Amino acid sequence: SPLTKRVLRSYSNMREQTQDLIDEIQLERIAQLIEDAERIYFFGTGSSGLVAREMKLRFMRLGVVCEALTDQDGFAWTTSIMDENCLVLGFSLSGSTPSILDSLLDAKEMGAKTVLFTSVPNKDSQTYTETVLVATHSQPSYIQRISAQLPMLFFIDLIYAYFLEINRESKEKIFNSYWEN
Amino acid sequence: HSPLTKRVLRSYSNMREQTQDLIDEIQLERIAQLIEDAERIYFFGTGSSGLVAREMKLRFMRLGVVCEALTDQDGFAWTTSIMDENCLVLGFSLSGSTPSILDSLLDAKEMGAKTVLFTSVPNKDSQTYTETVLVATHSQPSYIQRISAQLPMLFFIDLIYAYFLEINRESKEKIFNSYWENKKLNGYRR
Amino acid sequence: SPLTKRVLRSYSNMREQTQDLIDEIQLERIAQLIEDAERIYFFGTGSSGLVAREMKLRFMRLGVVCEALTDQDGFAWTTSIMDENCLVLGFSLSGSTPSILDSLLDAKEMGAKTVLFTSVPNKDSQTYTETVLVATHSQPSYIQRISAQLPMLFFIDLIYAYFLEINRESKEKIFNSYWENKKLNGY
Amino acid sequence: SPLTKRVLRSYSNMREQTQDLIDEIQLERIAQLIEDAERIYFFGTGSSGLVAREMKLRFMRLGVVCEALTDQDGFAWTTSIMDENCLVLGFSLSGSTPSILDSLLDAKEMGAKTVLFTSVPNKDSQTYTETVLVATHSQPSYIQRISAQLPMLFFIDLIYAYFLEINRESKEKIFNSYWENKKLN
Ligand SMILES: CC(=O)N[C@H]1[C@@H](O)[C@H](O)[C@@H](COP(=O)(O)O)O[C@@H]1O
Ligand SMILES: CC(=O)N[C@H]1[C@@H](O)[C@H](O)[C@@H](COP(=O)(O)O)O[C@@H]1O
Ligand SMILES: CC(=O)N[C@H]1[C@@H](O)[C@H](O)[C@@H](COP(=O)(O)O)O[C@@H]1O
Ligand SMILES: CC(=O)N[C@H]1[C@@H](O)[C@H](O)[C@@H](COP(=O)(O)O)O[C@@H]1O
Ligand code: NA
Ligand code: NA
Ligand code: NA
Ligand code: NA
Repeated sequence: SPLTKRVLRSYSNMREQTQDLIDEIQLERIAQLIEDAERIYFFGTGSSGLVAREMKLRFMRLGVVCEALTDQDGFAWTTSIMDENCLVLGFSLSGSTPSILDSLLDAKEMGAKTVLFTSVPNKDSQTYTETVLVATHSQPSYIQRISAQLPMLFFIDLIYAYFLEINRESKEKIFNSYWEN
Repeated sequence: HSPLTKRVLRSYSNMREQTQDLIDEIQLERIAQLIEDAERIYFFGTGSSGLVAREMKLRFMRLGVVCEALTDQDGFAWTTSIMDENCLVLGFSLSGSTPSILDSLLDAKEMGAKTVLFTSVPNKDSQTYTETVLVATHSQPSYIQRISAQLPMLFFIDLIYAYFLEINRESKEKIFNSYWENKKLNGYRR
Repeated sequence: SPLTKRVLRSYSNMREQTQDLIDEIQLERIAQLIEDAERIYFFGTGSSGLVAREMKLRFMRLGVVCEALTDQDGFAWTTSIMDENCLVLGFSLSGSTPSILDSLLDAKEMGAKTVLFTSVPNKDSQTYTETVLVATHSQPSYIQRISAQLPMLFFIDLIYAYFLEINRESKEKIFNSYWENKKLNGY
Repeated sequence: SPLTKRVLRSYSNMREQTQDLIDEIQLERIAQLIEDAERIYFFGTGSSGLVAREMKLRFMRLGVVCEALTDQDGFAWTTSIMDENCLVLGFSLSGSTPSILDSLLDAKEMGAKTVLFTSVPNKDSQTYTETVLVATHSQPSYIQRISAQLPMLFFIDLIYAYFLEINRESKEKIFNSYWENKKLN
């Protein structure tokens, strides 16, 4: 079908793009930032808010003390209780959502480490501990683009893989207590 | 390149190939007319399947659809009690075994609503439902190494949405674009 | 203990003030607006978002087709699909949260009816369909106030009672269906 | 107007009952338990989940590290990461909602301290660190009852006030940081 083709092309295109963006040493660094962090936070709005919730679900099941926030007040009250043992991962596909960029800046002022995920090379000039570049959507118009989560989910999974192999014995045992009840 | 990076990327590409196989262009085209047809659309799911339900709500409301996503059983119960034949429920259960979802689809049918189930496991119990959409399985046998549980569903969501937007498009594109109108006080501008 | 007495005094004072604020005719009108509307929206942020969510829960069980939204994008996308048959209830205790005031102005431009709940009167609110005055708190310092939901819960409960007596038999049946032996998800 | 009086009587009745049920020493203890805890969890379903969400909002702004959980999957994954530095507050007005009773039991097994809030006493809550009795409602028919949050909000506000006075200076600094010139109010 012609519409079926557009969707599957958008999928393989961002697949094809994601291949070229992957910085494996950056991803293993982030996995280590998570392991070393005491408290970990995921910020995003809209569909990037859904990505942040997905991450909370998966890493909490490997034993991570974390929390997903998806609005401005939640960002403000949460950054006000961060310190140097915290890590914040911010998700913003455009790179331009002010609540996310401002909340990463607030977290940095409190000494937290910061990671921004975005499809737009940052203009902030290496302001955050890390900036993970994700695929851009192929479709030019917002209305026909595929799930905004997808560029982010790729890197979700990649970091998940690297993180699972740090201290896995302790993490597989936490994962499996769910089925064992 | 890395082995871990290697395992993740073939998980993605295998479900791209297995998805490619499972599509039924005409079933998804049908499911698209049911959303237009319904007056009230509900999306039900738990865990990661709830996140899929939340995303459908976000995308279809922006095309003008009256809809709501629910993600625990009490919301299923109270919501099904106000359904009628002009209601459509989409239920998401990758395992196909989550009782809260199967039971609330049975509940929705009782009220006369049309019903669609999304699952990686086929069955004959789902014959009760108006449609059953078959989605890709993951490939990692280890549940803990599987890639994100949303993905088999996001494919078919993207497919149905692609179809849905071409039904009565002018007015759906109007509603979508209003978020960027300069008059919209809570809009993107701000 | 004086702490204990201070908290309890806050609850008593709120209840006294609420009685002094009630306009029963207005509350009856608002009950009627809910019943007449085809779709009802509850808008709030922070503690006022929780108020909105509870109202959605209780009125859904009486058959109302309704939704609670608690952020700016939810407000914008929802107002863009409103019409003459919709009703928006906005909760802002301070009466000044811009997203809420703006969301009701956007709703009004789509033809929808609008109700603002606030503890701070204003002549700017003159533009909405109804303005419901709720109680202020009685602790001068914000950090010692009791829950910010409470002024609103009083009036939600008043509206609920008036509403339940409008075509009650049909609403009590929907509410009772949750306990029906046929109801699978139900307890 | 008989309606208006009924709703107001329900509020007054609950205030009067709440005062009779308060155990001031227990509340100070729970306030001290929250401070002493490293991580605090609030569990509730339905209206009791909104109560838990508001507790999270208010105690976080005083510097508490906490999270609210309002469904069964969330409870299990959270208990599987608890330990002795943890406190969980469980809200069940009926006292009989199984996901709440069970998961609090899981949490004690993990080493966590436990607090059930309920309006129905029971001897099989004697396994928890604390049981806070809250007020029942005063309407016979469930459909005519006031917000189900209210019995819990009374006691949450009591605990809040006790807690605010432990190390108040540092808590007021965190609370006020929301109004400092830093980004995102
Ligand atoms: C272009 C557009 O529609 N944006 C809306 C959402 O689709 C998006 O998910 C969210 C976060 O956007 P991000 O921060 O760029 O991810 O912002 C807006 O809600
Ligand atoms: C299936 C599983 O192992 N773990 C959780 C999620 O990953 C899952 O998405 C959801 C079940 O919903 P399902 O998709 O119908 O299975 O909740 C499960 O507890
Ligand atoms: C002063 C302050 O700290 N306000 C916060 C919340 O306590 C409040 O619930 C919300 C709603 O404000 P409202 O619109 O006046 O109800 O705004 C902020 O999130
Ligand atoms: C009797 C009834 O309708 N119960 C429903 C809710 O109103 C209640 O808020 C929740 C928690 O029950 P609780 O655990 O006793 O607080 O359970 C059910 O959703
Ligand atoms: Na695309
Ligand atoms: Na896979
Ligand atoms: Na007060
Ligand atoms: Na009552």
